[PDB]
Amino acid sequence: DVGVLTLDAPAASALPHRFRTCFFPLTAAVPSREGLNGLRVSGSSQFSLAGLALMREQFPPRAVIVDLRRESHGFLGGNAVSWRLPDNQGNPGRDAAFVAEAEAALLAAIDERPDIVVAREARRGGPTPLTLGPLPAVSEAQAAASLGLGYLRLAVSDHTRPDDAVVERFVRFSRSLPPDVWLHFHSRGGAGRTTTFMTLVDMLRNAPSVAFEDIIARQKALGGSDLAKTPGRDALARQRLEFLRRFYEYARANPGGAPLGWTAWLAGGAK
Amino acid sequence: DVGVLTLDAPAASALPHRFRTCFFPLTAAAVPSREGLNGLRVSGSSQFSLAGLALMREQFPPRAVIVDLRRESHGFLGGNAVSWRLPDNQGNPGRDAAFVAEAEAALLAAIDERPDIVVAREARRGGPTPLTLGPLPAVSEAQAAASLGLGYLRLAVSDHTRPDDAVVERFVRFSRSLPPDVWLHFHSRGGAGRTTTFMTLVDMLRNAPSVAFEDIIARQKALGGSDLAKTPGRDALARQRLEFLRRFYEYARANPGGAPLGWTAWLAGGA
Amino acid sequence: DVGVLTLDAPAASALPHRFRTCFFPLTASAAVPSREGLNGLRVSGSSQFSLAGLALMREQFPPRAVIVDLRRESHGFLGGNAVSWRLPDNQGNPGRDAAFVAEAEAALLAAIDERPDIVVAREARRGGPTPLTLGPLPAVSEAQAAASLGLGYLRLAVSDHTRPDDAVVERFVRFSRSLPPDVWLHFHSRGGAGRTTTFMTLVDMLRNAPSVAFEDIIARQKALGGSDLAKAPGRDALARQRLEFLRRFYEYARANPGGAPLGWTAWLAGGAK
Amino acid sequence: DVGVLTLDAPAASALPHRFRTCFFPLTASAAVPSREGLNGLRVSGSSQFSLAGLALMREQFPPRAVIVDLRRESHGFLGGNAVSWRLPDNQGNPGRDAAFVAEAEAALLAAIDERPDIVVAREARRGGPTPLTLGPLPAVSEAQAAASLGLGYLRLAVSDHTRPDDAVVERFVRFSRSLPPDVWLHFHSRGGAGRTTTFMTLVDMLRNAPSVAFEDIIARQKALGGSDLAKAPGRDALARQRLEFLRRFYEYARANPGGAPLGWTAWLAGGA
Ligand SMILES: O=P(O)(O)O[C@H]1[C@H](OP(=O)(O)O)[C@@H](OP(=O)(O)O)[C@H](OP(=O)(O)O)[C@@H](OP(=O)(O)O)[C@H]1OP(=O)(O)O
Ligand SMILES: O=P(O)(O)O[C@H]1[C@H](OP(=O)(O)O)[C@@H](OP(=O)(O)O)[C@H](OP(=O)(O)O)[C@@H](OP(=O)(O)O)[C@H]1OP(=O)(O)O
Ligand SMILES: O=P(O)(O)O[C@H]1[C@H](OP(=O)(O)O)[C@@H](OP(=O)(O)O)[C@H](OP(=O)(O)O)[C@@H](OP(=O)(O)O)[C@H]1OP(=O)(O)O
Ligand SMILES: O=P(O)(O)O[C@H]1[C@H](OP(=O)(O)O)[C@@H](OP(=O)(O)O)[C@H](OP(=O)(O)O)[C@@H](OP(=O)(O)O)[C@H]1OP(=O)(O)O
Repeated sequence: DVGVLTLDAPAASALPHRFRTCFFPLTAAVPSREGLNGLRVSGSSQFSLAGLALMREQFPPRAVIVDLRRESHGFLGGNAVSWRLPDNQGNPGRDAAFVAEAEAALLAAIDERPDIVVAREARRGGPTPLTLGPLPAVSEAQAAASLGLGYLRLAVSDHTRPDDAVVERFVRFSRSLPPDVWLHFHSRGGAGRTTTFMTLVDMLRNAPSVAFEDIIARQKALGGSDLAKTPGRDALARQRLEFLRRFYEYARANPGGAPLGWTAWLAGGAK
Repeated sequence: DVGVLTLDAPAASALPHRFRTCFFPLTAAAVPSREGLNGLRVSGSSQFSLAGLALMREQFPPRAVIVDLRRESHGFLGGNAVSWRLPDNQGNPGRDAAFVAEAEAALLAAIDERPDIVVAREARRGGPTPLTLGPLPAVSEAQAAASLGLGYLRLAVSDHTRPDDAVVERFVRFSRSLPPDVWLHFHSRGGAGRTTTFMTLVDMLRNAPSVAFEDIIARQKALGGSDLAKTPGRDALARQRLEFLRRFYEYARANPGGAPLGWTAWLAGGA
Repeated sequence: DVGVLTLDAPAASALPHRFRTCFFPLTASAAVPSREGLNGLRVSGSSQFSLAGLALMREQFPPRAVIVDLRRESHGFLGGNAVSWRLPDNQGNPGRDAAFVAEAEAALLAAIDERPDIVVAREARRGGPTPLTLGPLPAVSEAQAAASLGLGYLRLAVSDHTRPDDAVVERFVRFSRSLPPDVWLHFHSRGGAGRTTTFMTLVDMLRNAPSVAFEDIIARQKALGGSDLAKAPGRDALARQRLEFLRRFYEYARANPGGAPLGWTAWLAGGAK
Repeated sequence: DVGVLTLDAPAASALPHRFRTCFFPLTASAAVPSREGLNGLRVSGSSQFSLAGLALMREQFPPRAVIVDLRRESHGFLGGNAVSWRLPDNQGNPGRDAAFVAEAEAALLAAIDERPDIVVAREARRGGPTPLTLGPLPAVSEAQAAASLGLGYLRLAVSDHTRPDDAVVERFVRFSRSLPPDVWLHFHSRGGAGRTTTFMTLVDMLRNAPSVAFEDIIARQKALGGSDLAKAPGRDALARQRLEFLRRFYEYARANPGGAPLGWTAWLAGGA
């Protein structure tokens, strides 16, 4: 069971939903803004190919698309499509290396073939399905490269916090970035997963100087979701908020991911 | 048998060997035609260290892409570029980039942050005594490129060998999808056969209708590449490669820039 | 009379007031105007920035970005502080083009470069009314400030509270036509309102006038964070002259998409169609 | 006397003569000079370019690149053609700074903008001796040409065949110190030889003087494609004056790496 091939964003869509950068205005009470503008971070929902090209017009030099979707996905023509299991829990427990190979085979099987049936939710032009093809099927990694943009894949399950291995890899990644690299995160809807990692970036820089509640509140006011909003989905949201509180303390004791990493800090009892 | 872990370039290495751009001077033989060469938006080199990549980035234009042509599994252990070398460097034989990416990911994971990792060294790279390294971070080149805000494309080409038809097909489609501002930097292990082959393909896709086959081959050598016209096992592969380049030249003359027909579609029209 | 040396933005200021890009959200006043063609304009605007503010904006500027300075008045930077020479109604270098202004302000900046006891006036809104005494500090033009960051720079002398002269409109239309598809324009004036919003509107019209109503372009440039160009008799006369100009330029842009085939002066010479 | 309007580069010209970056190979004359610190200078140079030539060079320019125009003589573009106003020995705007030059050349360009029958002289090396008759064509400064491509622009008025004035050196050192680590400088003059190589050398010294010998820096800037700053009594005196200045700047850069803690003129005050 590889899931139902489903539409994420039609080829005709432009700027993806929930697009925002750390320079956007805050929509309210209003939390502290200290250290927000300088984070070199933005986020959005899943984009079409045209939407990516549009965003690139305002991307700075040396920008990176950080794909947070553990589920297999890609592009059929300009259409962003994905393979949806129940609760969108594709490739459960799999890392980005496994996911990349699995979704590559799925995309290869629909490349330049007619009569590809793509399901559509009501919010995305449904409920009637969309029949497409023959069209080129490509991964988002290649889509990003075709525009001269960096690409990093981190497998995060929908509605779920990132695994400890994903957090460790991202913190190490963040430390390695030259000062001029810009990160654009995205998930499917640009809400939970996207807002979580924009928050991690915010904490890695500002946790020593900005309150936990202000970071969570301002990432919402920027256009993200409310990570402080917390049975199945509620429990995952509670688990996520607990992780964010624990990561906040980590970032306070290890500004910018140093001197200790995430897993090393946990192994030492979070001293 | 996954091969011997071998050094490609030590962390201390700077600009990789055989680095050149389409703007470099031509070193003569008679000097070939230069029509259409400067405007190709292409460069090439041998395998680089992390420091070497960062140095090259200082002179990369906006929206630059690292095109990794190595079918063999490789990556970075610290700043050191390392690879798993089978006999004749024929790792992952017959495998595509999706298979290679996952296979090398596991290999890199097995040496990540571990002490006493023995890295073989050829005489030309400081050998025959090996290097004992660790604990050091092991990362794929995909992540190394992303950490600098650079694009990354992986195409699995066997050392000493032409690219498979499927690889050619994928690259021509990739080439057609590039906006006019995207820059491609190819590299292999030595920056000779495979690197020069693909710089030649880019040259032909733009200039085959107006520049002679022999001038393209000769000027890619004069830029700092290898001589693809120089052609028992290796000699047969070199002949196969040269014959392929002659066919692609014919394709590119009849289909400027890879249109209207693709590579495999064009092949179907043969006698 | 060269005017009073006045503070535009203190060195400690970060993101300049009224900063917005064509990707920013629209705040309605009235229904939200049409968004067709807005995101793709490759344009942003702001008020006068400090040096630190320019470096901050650069973090989000795309490659090949241009700082378009619309200030006819002489101005520059003393250290990180943005300063200018303000005549009554801020009408410095009246009727002068960018070439004249550049040389004039260059000498003014030279006279305060690395010298102590430079008295800079401050309006209440910019930390006043008490003055600011600075120095010794480096005095540089904005042209050099932009170059020091690898940013393009274009100077167009537009008077405060006033439309751009025909010669300025012609020069900008030609400039616009010459831009490769990847060049980004960031306009700024002193307050990032009238003059900045006028030129963001010109950019908007040059692309969208054939497909978007005049009122929608004016309203959405306001909703982006600019001023209301459709909103003190002498001041009102200039605003009326400006709106009349924008209506005439709209017709120009409808007949000559993107500034072609005819330029602004040629279109006017032909009797507007 | 504002000089003869002369062609620098025709519109059809592509990559300018003597184009090179600090990543280019070194051509030996003598042993190959030291390469330490050369690749990381973020610097390039060339002769005067046409508009098409600038667009071509931009294809390989990194982000945040700056065109540094070292020409004290008035010049600009008539269409795609690079043109200039040449006085005897190309000594236009003698003793004038960039602020004066920019306004003077702006008026000269305005006087030929969109006018027919503009006569542009041509030297033998540039298709002469017969002149070009052009127009109507748009006349723009190089400042605007760079801006139209999203490239930075800095003007430093240096006389042909001559070292930079102390005030120009002071301004450039201050400019260099103010650059973020990602800014790239592309110098150019008319021929990309004396003046261009001089400032590529100044950049080299500001970074590497403490660790690289004076003779290696001079020799490698030539081997990169520049001219020989160590190589007509009047011209010889200027070249000797220029080499002496380069020796003093080398000592300044050794004692003040990167232009700090002392500036150029402040350092000169400490002499005997
Ligand atoms: O893509 P959308 O139609 O906008 O749906 C989103 C998306 O969920 P899906 O992937 O199932 O579509 C969000 O998740 P991410 O892809 O950004 O990670 C999710 O966020 P949470 O998992 O945190 O709940 C969000 O839910 P919410 O609105 O509660 O933030 C939900 O939107 P809807 O609930 O409106 O469907
Ligand atoms: O990396 P190097 O030590 O510089 O060796 C290179 C490299 O071969 P290896 O990968 O085995 O090292 C070249 O291949 P690419 O990685 O660039 O594809 C190969 O080129 P060919 O495939 O055309 O043989 C070239 O050989 P040649 O000199 O014939 O160009 C060979 O150099 P050596 O013969 O000195 O080992
Ligand atoms: O700089 P500010 O303190 O923010 O004041 C601005 C600024 O006026 P000044 O240049 O005199 O400071 C605007 O002008 P620009 O520099 O952007 O061209 C002007 O716009 P107008 O010239 O069109 O009147 C605007 O006025 P408004 O908000 O009506 O657009 C006015 O703001 P205040 O009226 O609040 O002083
Ligand atoms: O443009 P070119 O025809 O190539 O001439 C150049 C140019 O002189 P002109 O400005 O008169 O043309 C050089 O000066 P720059 O513009 O680069 O500053 C000059 O260098 P010097 O000022 O050091 O004399 C150089 O002379 P040389 O090559 O001897 O260094 C000379 O080239 P030619 O000597 O071949 O005429």
